[PDB]
Amino acid sequence: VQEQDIETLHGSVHVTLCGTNRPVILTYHDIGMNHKTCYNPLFNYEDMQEITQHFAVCHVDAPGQQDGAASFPAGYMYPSMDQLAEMLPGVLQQFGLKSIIGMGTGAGAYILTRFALNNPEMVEGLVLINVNPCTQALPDMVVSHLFVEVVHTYRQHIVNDMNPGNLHLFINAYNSRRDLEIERVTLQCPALLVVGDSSPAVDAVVECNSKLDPTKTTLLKMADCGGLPQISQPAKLAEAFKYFVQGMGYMP
Amino acid sequence: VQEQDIETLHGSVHVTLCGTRPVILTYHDIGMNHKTCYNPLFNYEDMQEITQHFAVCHVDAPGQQDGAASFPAGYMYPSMDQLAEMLPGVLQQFGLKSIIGMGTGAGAYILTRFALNNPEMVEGLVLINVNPCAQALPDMVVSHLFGVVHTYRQHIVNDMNPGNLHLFINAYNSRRDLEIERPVTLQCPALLVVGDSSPAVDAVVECNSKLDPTKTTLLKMADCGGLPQISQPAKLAEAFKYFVQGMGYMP
Ligand SMILES: [Cl-]
Repeated sequence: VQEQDIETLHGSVHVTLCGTNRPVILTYHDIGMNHKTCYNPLFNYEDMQEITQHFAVCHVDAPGQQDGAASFPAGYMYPSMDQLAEMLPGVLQQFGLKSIIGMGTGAGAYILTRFALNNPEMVEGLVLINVNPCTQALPDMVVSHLFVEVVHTYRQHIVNDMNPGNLHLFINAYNSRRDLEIERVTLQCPALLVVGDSSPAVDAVVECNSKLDPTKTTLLKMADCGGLPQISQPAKLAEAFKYFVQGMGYMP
Repeated sequence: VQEQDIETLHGSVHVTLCGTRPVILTYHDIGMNHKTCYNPLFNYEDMQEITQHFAVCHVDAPGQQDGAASFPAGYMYPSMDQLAEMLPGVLQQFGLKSIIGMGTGAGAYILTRFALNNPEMVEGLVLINVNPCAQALPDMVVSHLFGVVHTYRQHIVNDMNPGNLHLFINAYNSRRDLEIERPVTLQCPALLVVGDSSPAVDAVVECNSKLDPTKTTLLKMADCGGLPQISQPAKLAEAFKYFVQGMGYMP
């Protein structure tokens, strides 16, 4: 495994390359998490080792969200959702990549989608989780946005290992985002839309599917999830990823 | 004057820093470069005062600068959107914070897309013959901005690369609609300039209908049938004077 900081258009982004003619899997997490909180559980599951063995994986920590990140200056003009997507091309450029298979959650899904829409030749397909195309302690907000031994473990990592000021900026940015202007101008690659039943973001994920092409977009509403697919049922999701990548011309 | 190549997100862009608080960033139209498109304005006499007080940065789109090597065959030329993602890197190279943009046809579209993505880096935009929607080389160019000219026709042939120009033009025509509606719209003052009896009067007005009028002003030049900077640069040099004043700078 190797980690690095990539100087991009709008500051640095921490990345974690970890894996083996095949696109690279680029992940972008949600607000309130980093790549360890959001994907390390998923990508260490057994039904994913095969992907990990056949594919290269690149985990992107949004600006200031990596473990033990220094606070940005006061008044920092934090990159908007659009500005966060313009940073992705530089990632590929740093490793001589040509295309990636993106996987995003909450804010990551929005960013990756905006990045596919700007540079569609660099994206083979997107896995979008809980995407939304539109006086509380921070650990309370985070838990209340995406929702047990899990809840406390996430509140516990948010506090000790992450920076409160940086997280505020990132969250304040995602909420001032604009609508993806998409019409069934739309995605030019296959999409995998994943949400759980009785989950906070079902209507939002369904609204995004209504504006996408059904020929190459598939919806998957897991029954016993109601929150984050990689938390509730990562196993069922690890196979969902298998079937999506296969259809494009790649081997799990 | 000093010129440089700026390595950006999507390859290099040639720039020409030349001047002396915001910086004036210029972007040309299809069929031109900064010499064909802005040198008339910025060497005009009624503009010297601006030239004296401001720093100017002229951007030549990839492959449009004088004597540019041909891109490889099959080159995926940056789209209009990808051409806007390149501008932040320009400011980043010279420690800039905001600029006053001036664009023409394709330049106006690019800068507008750049202001919409990074509105804190633009104090105001001068958009000329902007369109927010979608044969020998010199003839193609002339029919886009007119409906003596020979000075432009000869420069297309002798001084610039024909293949690069094709790619640039092929991109401008595959552009999409700007996500703008008068109340998601521009968050800075805009100066929309088009001539009377000009190919892009209806299009330039369509852009103003989607902009905020409190800070947007439209300008229909009376006897301008092509490029405002060619026909009546004086009328435009005074329009530019007043635009910068209203923002808090003393041209
Ligand atoms: Cl007006």
